[PDB]
Parts: sequence; structure tokens; C-alpha cells
Amino acid sequence: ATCDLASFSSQWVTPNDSLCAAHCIARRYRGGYCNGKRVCVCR
Repeated sequence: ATCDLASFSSQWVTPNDSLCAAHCIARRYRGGYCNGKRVCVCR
């Protein structure tokens, strides 16, 4: 998807929605999984 498109290899912190997004969900967020820029900010 966004940022983590095709063969993922972002030169920053891995989106890892499986864990990062899951944590986001804990706080009423949809899921990070790398935002528009390249940070897994919860949203």
C-alpha cells in the first residue's frame, strides 16, 4: 500500500502493520503501516 508498495525496502523504520498498526488499533487508530512520509505514525 502507501509507502510499503511492491517489494518493500523502505530506508527507514519498517511499517510492520502486523504490530505497529495493531498498537494503533489499541488507541482507537486505524493503523500506521508507514504514513505519507515514512513514519509508522498511528492514524
